[PDB]
Amino acid sequence: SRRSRSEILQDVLSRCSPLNIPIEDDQPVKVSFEYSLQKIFRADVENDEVDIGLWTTLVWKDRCLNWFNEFTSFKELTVPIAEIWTPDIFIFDSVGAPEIFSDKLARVSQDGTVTYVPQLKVRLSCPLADLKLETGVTCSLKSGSWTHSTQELTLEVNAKVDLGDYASDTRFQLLNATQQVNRKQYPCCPETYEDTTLSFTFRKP
Amino acid sequence: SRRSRSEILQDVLSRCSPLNIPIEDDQPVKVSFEYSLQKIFRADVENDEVDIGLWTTLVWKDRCLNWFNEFTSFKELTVPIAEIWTPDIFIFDSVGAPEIFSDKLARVSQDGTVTYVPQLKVRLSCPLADLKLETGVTCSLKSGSWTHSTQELTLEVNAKVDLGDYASDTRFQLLNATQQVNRKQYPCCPETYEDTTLSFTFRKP
Amino acid sequence: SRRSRSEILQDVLSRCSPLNIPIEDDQPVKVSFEYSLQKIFRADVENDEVDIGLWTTLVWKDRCLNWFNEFTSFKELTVPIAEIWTPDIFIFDSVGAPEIFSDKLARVSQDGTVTYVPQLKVRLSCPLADLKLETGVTCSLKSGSWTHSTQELTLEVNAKVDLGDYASDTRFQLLNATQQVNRKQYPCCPETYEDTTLSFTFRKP
Amino acid sequence: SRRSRSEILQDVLSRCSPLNIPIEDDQPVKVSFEYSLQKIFRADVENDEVDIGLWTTLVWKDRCLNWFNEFTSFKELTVPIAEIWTPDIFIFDSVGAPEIFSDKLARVSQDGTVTYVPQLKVRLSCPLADLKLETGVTCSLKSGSWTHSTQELTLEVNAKVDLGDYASDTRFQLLNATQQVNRKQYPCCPETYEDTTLSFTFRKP
Amino acid sequence: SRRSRSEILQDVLSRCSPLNIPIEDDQPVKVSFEYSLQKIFRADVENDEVDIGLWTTLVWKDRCLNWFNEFTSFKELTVPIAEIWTPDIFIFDSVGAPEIFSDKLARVSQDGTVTYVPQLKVRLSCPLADLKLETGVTCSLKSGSWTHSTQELTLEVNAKVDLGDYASDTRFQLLNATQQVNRKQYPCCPETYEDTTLSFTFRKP
Amino acid sequence: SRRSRSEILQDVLSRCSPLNIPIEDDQPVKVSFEYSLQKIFRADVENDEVDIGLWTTLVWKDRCLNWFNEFTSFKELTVPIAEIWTPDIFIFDSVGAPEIFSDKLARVSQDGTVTYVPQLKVRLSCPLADLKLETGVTCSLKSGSWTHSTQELTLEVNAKVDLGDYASDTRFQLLNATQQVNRKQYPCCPETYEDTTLSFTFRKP
Amino acid sequence: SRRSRSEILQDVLSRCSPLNIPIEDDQPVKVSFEYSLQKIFRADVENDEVDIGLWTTLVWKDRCLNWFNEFTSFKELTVPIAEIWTPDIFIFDSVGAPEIFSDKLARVSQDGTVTYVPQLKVRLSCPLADLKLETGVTCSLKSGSWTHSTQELTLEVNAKVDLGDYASDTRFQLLNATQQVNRKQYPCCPETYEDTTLSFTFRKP
Amino acid sequence: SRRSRSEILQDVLSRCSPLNIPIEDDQPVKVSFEYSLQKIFRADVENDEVDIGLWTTLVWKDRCLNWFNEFTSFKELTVPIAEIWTPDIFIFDSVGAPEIFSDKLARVSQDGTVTYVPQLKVRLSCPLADLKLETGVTCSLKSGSWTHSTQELTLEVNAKVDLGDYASDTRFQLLNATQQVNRKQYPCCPETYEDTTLSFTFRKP
Amino acid sequence: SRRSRSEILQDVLSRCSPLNIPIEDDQPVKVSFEYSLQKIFRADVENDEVDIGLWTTLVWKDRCLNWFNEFTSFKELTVPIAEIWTPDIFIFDSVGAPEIFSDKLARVSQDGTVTYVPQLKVRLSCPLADLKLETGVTCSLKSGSWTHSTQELTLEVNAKVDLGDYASDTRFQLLNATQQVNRKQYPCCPETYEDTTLSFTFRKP
Repeated sequence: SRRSRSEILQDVLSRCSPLNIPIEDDQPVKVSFEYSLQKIFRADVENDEVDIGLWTTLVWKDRCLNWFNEFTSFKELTVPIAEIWTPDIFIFDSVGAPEIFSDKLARVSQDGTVTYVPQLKVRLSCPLADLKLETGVTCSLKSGSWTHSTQELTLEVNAKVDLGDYASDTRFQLLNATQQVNRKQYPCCPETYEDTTLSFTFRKP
Repeated sequence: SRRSRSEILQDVLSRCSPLNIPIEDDQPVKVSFEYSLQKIFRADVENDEVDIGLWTTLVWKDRCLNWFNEFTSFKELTVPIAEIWTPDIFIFDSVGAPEIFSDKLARVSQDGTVTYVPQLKVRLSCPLADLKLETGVTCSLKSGSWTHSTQELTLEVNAKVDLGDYASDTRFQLLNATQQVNRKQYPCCPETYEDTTLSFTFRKP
Repeated sequence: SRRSRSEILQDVLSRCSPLNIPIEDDQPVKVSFEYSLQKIFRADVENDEVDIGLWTTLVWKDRCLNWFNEFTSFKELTVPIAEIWTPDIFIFDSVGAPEIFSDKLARVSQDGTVTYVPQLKVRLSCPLADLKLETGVTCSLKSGSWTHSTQELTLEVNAKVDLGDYASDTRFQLLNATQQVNRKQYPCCPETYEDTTLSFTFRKP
Repeated sequence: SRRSRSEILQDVLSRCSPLNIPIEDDQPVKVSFEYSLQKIFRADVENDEVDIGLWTTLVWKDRCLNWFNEFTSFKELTVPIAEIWTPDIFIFDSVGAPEIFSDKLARVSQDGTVTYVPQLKVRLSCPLADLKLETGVTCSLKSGSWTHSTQELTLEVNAKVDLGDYASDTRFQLLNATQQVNRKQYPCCPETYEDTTLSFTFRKP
Repeated sequence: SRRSRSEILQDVLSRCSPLNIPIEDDQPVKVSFEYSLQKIFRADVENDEVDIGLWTTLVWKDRCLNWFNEFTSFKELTVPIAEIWTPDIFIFDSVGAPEIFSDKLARVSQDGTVTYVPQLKVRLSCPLADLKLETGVTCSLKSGSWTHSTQELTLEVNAKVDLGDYASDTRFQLLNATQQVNRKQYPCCPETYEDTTLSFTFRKP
Repeated sequence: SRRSRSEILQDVLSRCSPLNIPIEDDQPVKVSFEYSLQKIFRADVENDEVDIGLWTTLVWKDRCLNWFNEFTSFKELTVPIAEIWTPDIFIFDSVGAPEIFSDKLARVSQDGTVTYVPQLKVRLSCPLADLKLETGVTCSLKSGSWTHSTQELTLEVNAKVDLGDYASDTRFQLLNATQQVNRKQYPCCPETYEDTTLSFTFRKP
Repeated sequence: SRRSRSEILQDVLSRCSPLNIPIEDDQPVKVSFEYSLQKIFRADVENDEVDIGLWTTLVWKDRCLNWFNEFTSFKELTVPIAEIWTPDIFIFDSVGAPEIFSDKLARVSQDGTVTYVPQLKVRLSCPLADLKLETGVTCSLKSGSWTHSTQELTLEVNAKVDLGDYASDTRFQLLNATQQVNRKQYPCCPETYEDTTLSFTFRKP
Repeated sequence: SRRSRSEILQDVLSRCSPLNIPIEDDQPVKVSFEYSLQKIFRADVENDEVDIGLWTTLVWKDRCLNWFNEFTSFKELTVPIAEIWTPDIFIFDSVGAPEIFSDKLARVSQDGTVTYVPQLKVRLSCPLADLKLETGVTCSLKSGSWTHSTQELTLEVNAKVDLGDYASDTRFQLLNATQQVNRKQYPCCPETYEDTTLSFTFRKP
Repeated sequence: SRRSRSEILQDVLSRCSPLNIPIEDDQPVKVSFEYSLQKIFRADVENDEVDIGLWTTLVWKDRCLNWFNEFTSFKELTVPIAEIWTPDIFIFDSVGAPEIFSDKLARVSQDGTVTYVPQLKVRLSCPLADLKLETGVTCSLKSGSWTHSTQELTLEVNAKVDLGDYASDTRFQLLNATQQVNRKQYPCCPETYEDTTLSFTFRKP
């Protein structure tokens, strides 16, 4: 490949951090979260579980060190997700372990910015009843860091929900996809925790 | 979780749209709106404000792109509302900022259909006077996109109002709950704007 | 602090995941839920709202990667909830946004297990009437993932309700606290959704 | 949606300005201000605070650039207020932070003209005493840019006050609603500052 | 707007400083503080809290760089407070978070001088008892930088207290408003800290 | 300001740590905790909640790096709390989110020592009954890290409770204020957790 | 005046540049030029000189440094033209030194933008002959930097010529006022020089 | 002269300000403007220019510092205008540079008040036609700060126009002299600018 | 602008010479002189003065020092004439002070070469008589250094006179324009002085 690029990955991977938040100063890490709802694959009336094929856009900035002076070189490199720390974002009410559709690869930038987009199929609790009716049905699932409080991780969203990718001839039509950010509390801890509640309204076409 | 599901969310979220209406061709976005009136919590005679505990069923279709070929996989995924674009539906005469009862989660389907159902407590202007009388009292609140004209967003309703969920031993009995769709105009703009007027007639039991 | 511990947090936080369910294979995520009812602070007859001071025990397993070979080192670390994904569990009928009593901190374990316990005050709909009578009164609130169907998130409970912590001289005596798990359906979606219904029977002592 | 409309928003939002006044040449920005007094919700004798439910009509022209040649296309688009710069108009004597009734959406026009109308509940200082008397009571609140002097922002009004929307069975009858524009000075600065004083005379019906 | 003015804000905002005290040489920053007591809105006997509607005049000089040669141009510009560093002045004994009445706008001058005047409602501890008596009652609250010692921030006052703005028909008459500057010490630190003690003597008229 | 001081803050803030515990070697972080009970503002018999106005003295040592050789220069600087990591100390049984009376500023020292003192109003569960009696009433609240075990964070106290600052004419007289340190365990975790239990005995004077 | 504004001017004037182009990077300075033809005062047949009363709109951006953090403050300040660098724009064929009608004041903006508009009377060479005829007469004068080549200074125009201000009962009627931008060369130098040629066609009414 | 007076001028001139607006707090500077029309010297029919011999009364307050304790001493001193800052008031449509009839001396007072009255001959655009008719002719010229917006400088007038000084046997009789204050806007800037329009109606006697 | 260019001007202006002839060795300075006769504006029979609109091409080489090693950078910069020394060339028989039509800007080159071209209107003694006759009339004016002798300044000319620029419809036709160089002596000094005699033969067309 390119030798210049080669040095970059090795320096960051070999020299530049183990799993530890590199930021010493006054910063929580914000992670932008967006959902591209690909398809609502299936509904289970007996189980009251619904399946979503989604990919999640995750963006964050990590502190990286510039060592060897940056010359005009390879600006973004791609690396396996395993190589770097990723956020704990989880669906609060998944019925089953989510499965991963896509390769675990993340693009990293010199500024330290990282973009990771997994594709996933998730089963979440939701009653399908009245899917056939014109009114349709509503489901909600909340995503957010399991462990991190708002102080440690701040979640942000650019927009409501990305319908564009949605499969044209999906079994179910999308009434409205929303991603509203909310902060709430748990009995364990005094700290506020932030999650993104994805509320999807859909019916069978 | 399931890896297959995993790829779905990431692909839609990471790759498939930022806040932008993905539909280039001749389509306004229609959002179906339905109200499930849970309870009329309180009435304030001095203030002339009334409190409703409602959840709002919102359905819309977003355009999503199919990338990796859809195999039989997770059909619906759930995601936080923050992740995706949600409609601006607002109560025209809320006295106070509405508060959110439920997690902000929305189910998305492959066809692009999204179902989001928030639970909310809203304070709206309404005179309680003569609540005790047999005649009861009537209140109306209109919901509809603040910014969007009928051309951008079209609102639709399947039915009048969902009483079934209504709390059995609520302080106030429900004479009739109606959701009539109407379009009206404002001095700012020549365009028609559509709203759903929820007219609730109730009295104390 | 300890350097060994230091590397652990950074590696997991910096390198090891953004909000995305890390589990590709055949697993929904199960989240164990337990309630420790601390106190029934207040009852509002006009409003028909009741206040509970609770802490919620939430447990889940996330997939983490072992990188640097685990030596005998710091087994659990604590981190802000913001740092990691947390489940969307919400009270279905809260009158108001729940407030958080405790710091948002969660202990994480090497196996990937996470324990997060928020302390919360919640206002929920419930008629107080006949609190004084010997029979007392019953209230129920359901907690469960907003968005996630049973397929995505499975909820489990070890036991009925934890009375032990209950304040000795609380205004209201506890007849019986129960947490029964149930799955139900919604018109939005064909999938089953699981929630834990907390049914509390209490009267004034 | 419509692709033609799609390009418009993105071009203006993505390419066409960050928060900076785009007008280089000899122009202050004039903002027309009008008040539609919806209701006088409440009066507090002990506090001497009065509550108004109002919506504020705000109009201004921003300089936008035409890039891709304008064909007959979508003339106005709607967008969230967050997307574009809005004026600092504030009530000089609000007792509390004003709350927002409506969605923050603003219609923008090709000429650059923008119309934004928030709905608000505001608490302002005003003695309610003698509200019952025939004479009634008078209150005044001034709205105007906090920071901007007359040189930077010029405020204009079309008419006195919009009573038409006023709720028919409001607790308080409207004797007269006036919006007189005035310019005044502050000790901080030599520049004239312009505000619109809303003087409302009302009594209980 | 004016292009000349346009360049000014951008140069100062875009090029000329992030939050950092720009002064390298032998200068502490002095901030002049003055209080314009608008009204004593309310007194709470049970709580022993009193409410003041005040605006605070704050003046300071920041070091700015002249770049493009200053021609006769826009001398003061106005900008949101968020854009520039503001002092930490806080009320030592506020019962609650102070709320902001006015827009956060500050006028800046070429010499670097900045004038920021927030309007605020503050709740502070103070016993109301004997408000009715002729003697009246006295309350004191101290304002001053929380973190900054006298070495970092020096506080100055032009005069005692500004009564002129005081509302004519306020519930409470003003016996005397004083702002005396004082320096005192805390156990944490050897450094002197300076605060302005506002002592207000008032009674009901 | 002083250029010498200027370099100090920037070097520590810009270069010297993101949120990560800087101590690699064998050290837990000890945080000294002290309470200065300012006032017992209110008691609520129906709610069984009591309000305390307190400031909390928090001291800890962080590892900082000396870079540019320390000359006789500015020994302590003050900075906003947001800039640096602060401990998670929380009241275990707060009824509501605590509010912050004072500016969030912390003094830092060259040795790495930091002193942060927030002023707070807290509502905690406590029965007021028999406040009037000579015996008075007792309340206890425990403060301590939510997430951190004794291994991660060790809490220490210099003395029992600081009465000196206590308001002379407070509604309630202070029988005795105590801060006893204790370590206890939770079902979640095998580790000991340390908290400071503030036991306050007070009655109405 | 306002202290905040005060600091601004001093910082820019005292600290922020002497006559030197502050822009180090790849930018020529563009200066927008527009003419507002106020009046054609006189024509001299023997001399073949014509007098124009004009004001010239000049806009440019200078690089300014932000030092003291910009808070919401005075956005534009005005200053004498002498204080800052102004462009060398000159009329190529003036018969006499132009005289200045207005005060030399220029508004400057935070972005660095400056707007300077001098009012001037200029005598330029032009034959008046046939002013009485229906055809009228044409004159042209070119304005442009004397010294600066196109590389150093780029001149731009928004529109043709501003007639609106033109005096209603001027001795001479305006057939057409044009400002066409052109670049041309001189024998001294290989570089292109840009000028705005004002071509005015007028006749006696 | 008087030594006491001597110290005064030196202290103010040597110690007490360079060109900078000394007022930090909330004050624009107001400058009162009055015109004493001495004579209409000449009219030029071909040129359409008219000559006025006027003196302008200008009053403003500057902030001065009292240093050496003021004893009963010299209350006003006179000094050359060059010594102190003077306002930029200019005639908007002067044909030529105004010439100065009188010495540039201004009286200053201890309160900081300054009175400066220049005598001037000004040539302004105005058609003389029909001067002989009974109707006479009207001319208008506007005076006002060139650079300063209404926010920076506020202009005020005591009365319409001072005829008393008018030369008895002037070539032209004065029908009416008026000075109306007006504020207007320019395309450069959003801010309002204030000017005094002197409208003089005169005819030949 | 360009930083590279920026350094150039500052180095030459700030570091590289005050008014002093930089050339130590055996060189007089030669200045090339050329005339571009733009127009013969007017003739005055009574006065015997004639007006020429001319621009003068002046070229000279100054010794400049190269400091920072010249990289490929900005080759010529433009600067105000005031910044650098210019030759004393004067018209020997001007009736009045010449006026300057153009901006005083001069282009400088790295070799040290400078090109300055002023535009000027000059009144010189010359009898107009017989301008109407076919023979026409002749006038001569000599330009040359006032103080400098041939030893100090040597004047050179490339050609006779530049007619090309001459205005097409000038009042007077140009028979022949000549610039002959000559050296002559004065009684003051033994040294030869060199001047360029411009002999213009013109008649009315």
